[PDB]
Amino acid sequence: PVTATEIRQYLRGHGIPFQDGHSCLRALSPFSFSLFIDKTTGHFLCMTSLAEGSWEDFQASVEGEFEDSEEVRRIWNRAIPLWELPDQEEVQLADTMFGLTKVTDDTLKRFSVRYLRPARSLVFPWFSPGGSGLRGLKLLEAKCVSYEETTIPRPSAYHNLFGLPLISRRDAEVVLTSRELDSLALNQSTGLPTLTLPRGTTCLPPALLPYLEQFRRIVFWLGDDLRSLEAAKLFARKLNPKRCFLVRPGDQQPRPLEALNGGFNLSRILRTALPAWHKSIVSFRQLREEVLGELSNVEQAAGLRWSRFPDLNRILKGHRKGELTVFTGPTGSGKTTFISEYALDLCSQGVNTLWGSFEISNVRLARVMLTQFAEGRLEDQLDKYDHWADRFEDLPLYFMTFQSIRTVIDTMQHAVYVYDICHVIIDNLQFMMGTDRIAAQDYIIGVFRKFATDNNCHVTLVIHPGSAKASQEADNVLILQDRGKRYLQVSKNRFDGDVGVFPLEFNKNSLTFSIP
Amino acid sequence: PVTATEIRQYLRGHGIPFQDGHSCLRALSPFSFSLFIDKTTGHFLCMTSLAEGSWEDFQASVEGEFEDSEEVRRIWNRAIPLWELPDQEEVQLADTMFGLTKVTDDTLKRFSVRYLRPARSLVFPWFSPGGSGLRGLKLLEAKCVSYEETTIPRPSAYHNLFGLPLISRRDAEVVLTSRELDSLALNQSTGLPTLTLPRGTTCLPPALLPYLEQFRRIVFWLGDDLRSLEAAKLFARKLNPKRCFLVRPGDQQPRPLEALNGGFNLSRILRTALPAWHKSIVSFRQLREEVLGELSNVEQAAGLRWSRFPDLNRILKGHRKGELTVFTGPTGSGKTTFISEYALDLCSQGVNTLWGSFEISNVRLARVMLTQFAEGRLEDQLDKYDHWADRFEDLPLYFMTFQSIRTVIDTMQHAVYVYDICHVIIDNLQFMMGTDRIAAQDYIIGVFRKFATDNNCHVTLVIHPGSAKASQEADNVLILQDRGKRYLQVSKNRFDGDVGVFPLEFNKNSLTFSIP
Repeated sequence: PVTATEIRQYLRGHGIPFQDGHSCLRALSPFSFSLFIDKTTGHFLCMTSLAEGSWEDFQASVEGEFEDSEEVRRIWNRAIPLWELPDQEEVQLADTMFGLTKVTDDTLKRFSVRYLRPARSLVFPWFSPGGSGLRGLKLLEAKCVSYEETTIPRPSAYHNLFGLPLISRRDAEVVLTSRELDSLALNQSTGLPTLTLPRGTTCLPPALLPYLEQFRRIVFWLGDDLRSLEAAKLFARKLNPKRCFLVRPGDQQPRPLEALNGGFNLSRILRTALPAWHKSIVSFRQLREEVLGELSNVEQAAGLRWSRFPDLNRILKGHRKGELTVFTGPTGSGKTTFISEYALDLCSQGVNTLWGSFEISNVRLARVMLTQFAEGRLEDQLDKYDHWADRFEDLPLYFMTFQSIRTVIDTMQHAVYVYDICHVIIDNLQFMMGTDRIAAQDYIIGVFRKFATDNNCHVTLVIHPGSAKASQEADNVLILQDRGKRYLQVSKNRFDGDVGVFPLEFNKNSLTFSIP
Repeated sequence: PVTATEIRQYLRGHGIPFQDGHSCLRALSPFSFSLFIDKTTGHFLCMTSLAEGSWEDFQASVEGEFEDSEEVRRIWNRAIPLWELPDQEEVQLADTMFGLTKVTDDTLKRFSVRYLRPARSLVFPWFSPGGSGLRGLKLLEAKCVSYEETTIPRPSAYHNLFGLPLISRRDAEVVLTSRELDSLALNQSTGLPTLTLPRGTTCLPPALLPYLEQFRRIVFWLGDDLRSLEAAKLFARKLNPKRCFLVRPGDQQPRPLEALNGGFNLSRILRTALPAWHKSIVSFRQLREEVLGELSNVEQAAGLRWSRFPDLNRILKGHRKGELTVFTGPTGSGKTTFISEYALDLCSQGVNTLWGSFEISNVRLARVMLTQFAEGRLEDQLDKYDHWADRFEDLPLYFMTFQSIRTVIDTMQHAVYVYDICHVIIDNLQFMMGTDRIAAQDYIIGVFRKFATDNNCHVTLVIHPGSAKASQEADNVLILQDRGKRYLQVSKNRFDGDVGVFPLEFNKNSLTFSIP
């Protein structure tokens, strides 16, 4: 546990003079206040000494690491800056596909944007916080108009704030962008400092929080969809939303790259940044864009559309945030395998899913889930296995290793802060227990409902034999009955009130449910 | 009890200045810190004084031993070092059968590997920690390609770390090997310090723990099977797994001896060592090898295959770790004698089995168990009895001498730490007791499940008259009904969900079950 205050008294234990900042406490570094301790999980980091570790490592640090060296410099040396290209056709072909028609070479020099010839892709260098050599490179390739994201090293390690060296200490405002190209246009005209999230609207690691501590006003601008706005609110929760602002999506509110290209004034958009924090009573002025967006994006009013369950899509109609669903059925039908396909399909579309399987030996679950990704049988394709490992090790996915209700819950709340968890999957609810059975089951399901709404994290529990008391607390139910042909029946839809049932044909060859 | 802290206050009682190491506490020797006290059971040992004993012996030591001399120097004087052999055909024959084709004479001198002519076997000398004369010799013989392990003295006394004098005090990295030959090749190329376990992946006694205290990074490499990796995790539990690493088995990750012979780069394998310690939430990067290994070793996904129960093999499919099974049946059928055959067969394949037979006069159990090992009637073969005594005194096996639930459990937990117990057999559960009977039975069975999962030690209880509450907590059940012809029925398989029943034809002559 951390409990915030216990950090302060431990600092008072050493008498370290500390100041309570927005999120991370600031104090003089014992190894101008360069020592930063996070309010939660206490991952320390010094602006000068550059030492990082856990809170227990910090505890041992007062008593008495990494290099990240890869052949990235070779790729950088084989790429040419865009503003230093004497060619005419090559640059014109580049700006058309990358949407750089209105981009001037002055901003290219400022952000050190480079271009590589072998793959015709952009280069967005990552610099060390201390101003040392390159830490990594992010490459974007356009194919047909679609942008493909691939960076070195793996996406799970990319922790770059594009423009971190550029921003000075005398800057009080910063606007965050989901991409890198839109950041260039925004700084081109407004002139205000700009930064980019590492993997867009996917996750903002706590390690990056100390760098944004100095800024006083933060204006989120993370896309042109209701999904982006919801992600912005979740990201705002980490840094005391009283000091942040939002830019709602809309028809007249495009992305900064599209806003400058389209000719729409962008300083006007930066002026209407409504606060993300409000009292317990609000008026219509802070909801005009949301109702306007909902009335023009009726499809976006629900969650993501599954790419593998057309029949389940027409009944549940989406996968929203904060709603809790309980799934149960007769044993022996692979109910654990079914939820694996459900979460994996959503995970590939940009949802950070946390897996809390119990009594299933999660190392065995990964084999089932990885076979689903290959959409076939991986036993015969053992030769082309390392390829799928790279594809599997880029989706946002985390497992849980092991039993009290409090123990799992604090880790789940810790998981949301540390990895931006937006989905929690738990297989065996009985294993968590460790009229008493009915009373115990009623308590835990109620606890999960408290966690689902408070943290806005979707939870899809699986019940091993259903409970009458669970129906009132839960928002959605899914029942997978048997009659390898099965069918799933839904009898509770909080968002839409629509029920139904469709057959499912399960094939053991590919470990993927299907329906003719 | 020890309770770790009570050791410190006892040292504080004597005012001994001590420092908390990884496992064994270090302090100045009262009889540069040479006094080593284990965190559990406090078996003391001094790097200079060389005095050992129990914690109570240490307690009496502040108030106010062994020689191990055998005719072993004769065997050493009758063996010739391999690097000092002028013969041509003899050495070529040796390296072919022992797989020393790529072994150079330089490493032979460094490790002082000797060869004996009478049996054409290798010699791996054991040196005292104080640099004294030889302590023992380990001999390996190749017959057809198979390696036979036999050492002097008995296996229960062999506590040699091959290369312990070789490693210096200024070494922070060490890699452990399951064999002795593979360690030679690993030091040949990498040059990093290496050590070998006394009896392979079977057991690492706590007496050797003080010698490995100095090293800060330990990289386990104990074979090329899922069994080896599981044994590594159990071994790593003793030495604060935060300071250890693992090398998972795989097709491209062979043993160090085969890795150098096959031409595969071994420094690459040493670079990809993954930590054995991790937070409650882990990603797919620390599971890529395990799922790859499981997908290519489908037989290894289960436990060991019994060599005497083909019918039991097809239903239970293996003997995993951590899982708990309850066995019961009508009395008078020798159900106690049945579990003796079950445990003895697995023990012969390299499983450290602990026996907790209560109310059976364990001296009487040994006669039954020893007759099973001889596979016949020992009364007639009393002349050839001293032979089987030596063969019986090399399998990893320990009995329990006597009643509360806490008393037996602490000994069982102590047994795992002292002898690397991976299997516990208890005969009578009623004797451990010493609606009340139902409530008491539910408590003890639940207590064992806590020990079964936490320590990963397999437990197979025997019930003397079945209990509904046991079914939920237990993973497997075996019922031995009667109709000397019997049959065993299984109705719960946690790992596979497969049930069945097969007849058993028990013969009282050999005390071994059989089936035509």
